Amino acid sequence: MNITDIREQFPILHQQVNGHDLVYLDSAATSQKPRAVIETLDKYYNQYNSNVHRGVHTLGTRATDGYEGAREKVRKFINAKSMAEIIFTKGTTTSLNMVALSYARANLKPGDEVVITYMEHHANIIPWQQAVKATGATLKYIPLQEDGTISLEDVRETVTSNTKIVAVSHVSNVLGTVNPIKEMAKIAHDNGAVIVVDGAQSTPHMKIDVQDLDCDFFALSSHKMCGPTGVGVLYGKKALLENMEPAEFGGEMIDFVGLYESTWKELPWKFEAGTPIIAGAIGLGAAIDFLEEIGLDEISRHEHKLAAYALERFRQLDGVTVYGPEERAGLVTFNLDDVHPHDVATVLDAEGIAVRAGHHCAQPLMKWLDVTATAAASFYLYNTEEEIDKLVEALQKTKEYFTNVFVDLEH
Amino acid sequence: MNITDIREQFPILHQQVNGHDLVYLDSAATSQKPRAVIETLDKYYNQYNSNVHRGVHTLGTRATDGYEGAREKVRKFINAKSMAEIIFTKGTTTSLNMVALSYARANLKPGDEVVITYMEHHANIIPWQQAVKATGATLKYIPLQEDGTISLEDVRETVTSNTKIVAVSHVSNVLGTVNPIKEMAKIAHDNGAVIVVDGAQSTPHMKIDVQDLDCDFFALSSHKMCGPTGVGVLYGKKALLENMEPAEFGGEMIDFVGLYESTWKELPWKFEAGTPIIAGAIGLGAAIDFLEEIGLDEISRHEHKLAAYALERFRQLDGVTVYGPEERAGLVTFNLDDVHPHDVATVLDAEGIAVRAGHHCAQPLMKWLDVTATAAASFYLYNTEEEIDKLVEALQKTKEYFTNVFVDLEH
Ligand SMILES: Cc1ncc(COP(=O)(O)O)c(CN)c1O
Ligand SMILES: Cc1ncc(COP(=O)(O)O)c(CN)c1O
Repeated sequence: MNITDIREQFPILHQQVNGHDLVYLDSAATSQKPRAVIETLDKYYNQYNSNVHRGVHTLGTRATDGYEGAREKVRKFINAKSMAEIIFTKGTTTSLNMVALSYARANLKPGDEVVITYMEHHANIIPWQQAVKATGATLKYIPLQEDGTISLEDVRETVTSNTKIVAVSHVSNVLGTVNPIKEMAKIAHDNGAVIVVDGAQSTPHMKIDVQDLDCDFFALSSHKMCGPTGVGVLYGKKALLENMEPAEFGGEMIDFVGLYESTWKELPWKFEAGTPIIAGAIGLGAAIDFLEEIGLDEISRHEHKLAAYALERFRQLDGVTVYGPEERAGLVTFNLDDVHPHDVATVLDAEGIAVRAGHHCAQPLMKWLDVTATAAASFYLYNTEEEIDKLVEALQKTKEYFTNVFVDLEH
Repeated sequence: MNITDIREQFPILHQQVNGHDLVYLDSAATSQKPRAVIETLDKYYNQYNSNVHRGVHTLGTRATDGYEGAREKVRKFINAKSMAEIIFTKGTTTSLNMVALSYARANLKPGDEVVITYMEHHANIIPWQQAVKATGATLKYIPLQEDGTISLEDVRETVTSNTKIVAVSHVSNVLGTVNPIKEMAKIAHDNGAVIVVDGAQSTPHMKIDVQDLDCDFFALSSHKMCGPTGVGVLYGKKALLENMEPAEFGGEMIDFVGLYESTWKELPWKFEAGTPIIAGAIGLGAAIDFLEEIGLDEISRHEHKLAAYALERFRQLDGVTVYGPEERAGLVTFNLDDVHPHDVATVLDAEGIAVRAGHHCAQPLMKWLDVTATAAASFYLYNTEEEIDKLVEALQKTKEYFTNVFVDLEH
């Protein structure tokens, strides 16, 4: 894995902001895209754009082959058994919402439990809150340990014979914890529940094998893994998707349409109303080819290196608190003691450094950590040790700068 | 309006298919895109891609300004009063579904009527069928005249004091009729109903002024008007959108999130769950700038010219039936007597000519016309009279070719 060679593939990194080299450490909000992806989109709009699934004219055929080819790339990428299990959506949020609407809201009665965890992104909270409100079921939260991980015992405790759904993140965007999805699936299934995995933060960073994880549903977002904006995937087990009603209706997903009643296509088209996201899906194909050429295990190893290096260098700074465990994905959430995270991020941007400050779409988790906001930095396959050095230096400098102003005003 | 200069802006047109110059007459399925659009997307991914709405770092700010700037371009383009009325979606289908879910399904009781027409695209049929099934309301269809237009008398007849929604297309993708939206809005409002306009086929082709039309909701698709794939808009009157619940839930659309309950953002963000379609929205901005530079009235005039020319030349061919009225948008649906439309389209493709054959996502309308399928050709700002000549010549040749084979087999 050569990082110089990889960085040469990302045009956006070769620029300055505020007079300094850009240092992009915001990949957990959105990743950057290599030439291969961008040029895939260009080629699509310049040469073979058309509507798909009609195949009566040449361009339409090319477009169709690109689009369904991309479906097959997604299938191999997460190791699903069939393309019928791979549905293209607007992104992880929409995917999770489809499950909550079409699965939860048709199969929850009073009595039923939906169990989430406290570390969940909002996409994996609000749909369930709304499903339980609409059906008079009840929502339960699996508690967290002191280091922000989840114990399987707490899981065994929370899920009972009344649990219909367990909804959890593979990887937390805030704590960087990697949840024990495979064991949690076995637990859920023992109690007769399905598991829905939010795989937004795992898919870009590590091999996903839905047959190994044994999850029922699994959601991911293109923009987090070098892909075009605007597109995501829902994987679901063919037997469950066969029994779910579509979330949206219109052309493309129907077979026969009468005045009053209509029948649906086979999977996957049953779940794709309207002209699909053609170019974004083909670009996502391109992103997958790119990551598979580097190797997901290689990417994973790289991320291990950067995260370990960052935890060490953060521990060398006084007055910084890091949240989450030792074993983690490639991100660090943190606060400078006595400086608000928004201020940290703005000062960091004056040095060319892009990080996130705020609630990270995890307000319940913010409350659990006992804070209003945090700062967060995330590494990806284009990041280096040098970049973490610049971050720690700028945090040192920020500490000095705020203290100096405080002391100055004190006199 | 110089057509040579405009065609120089569309790379995709400069190619051959099957040894012949491409002649793209399938814009009603999807339009092609000029350099300005494609280069907008390239610039986005090459220079300023980031997540939006955080504004703590430079790129994030640029991205935000691009995205919200695009919202303002949409607002000026359809003459809405406020950006709060402009919601970005996946496309027209999703837009119509949002209205059917969040408006219809919360405000229909038994007793209530939803009136559609027979000429509707499926996106504007199936959501309503499903809303009425879920709420025990009833669905009514406004009948068509002999030439496939709608009379205001039939409208006055169909809508009654029990009608809650009237759902209709501005322009039909099959008949090319332009419906009298403004008068139909007045009728609907007299009976205390809202009107939902499907503006997928009108928006690319003519000035839209939602204040003049006085519609309540209006839906359109980027890919039909030179824009990126994957993106659309829902316009709705601010007072109606203020009282609608969101269709999907997650990050970005919340204000405070508790364990059990959550509050929503202000419009428009209330209706945009998840990372939005950043690049596609900015590209759609670019498409709007492009069409406004040519002038929508100019585009409209061009389309009038091509459609009149096509109806004349079709009337010069024996054994072709054209459907729809004399006064029409820039498309012709047709059949060769005695040749199946799929065969017509495949033979046309061997000559480099792209047209559509099938049900056109309007099966009820196909039944009304008394046919299984039709062929359809659509003109746009890159099309010329020469292209219609090549189409009519190829249809003549196709007539001769099928007749010859018939006679040959007869001997
Ligand atoms: C862990 C996680 N889950 C879900 C989401 C929601 O993803 P999207 O905005 O692409 O729908 C995000 C967004 N970054 C995330 O990080
Ligand atoms: C008139 C009309 N209405 C609605 C739609 C549905 O649009 P989309 O596939 O972009 O959702 C189309 C698709 N071409 C259409 O032509």
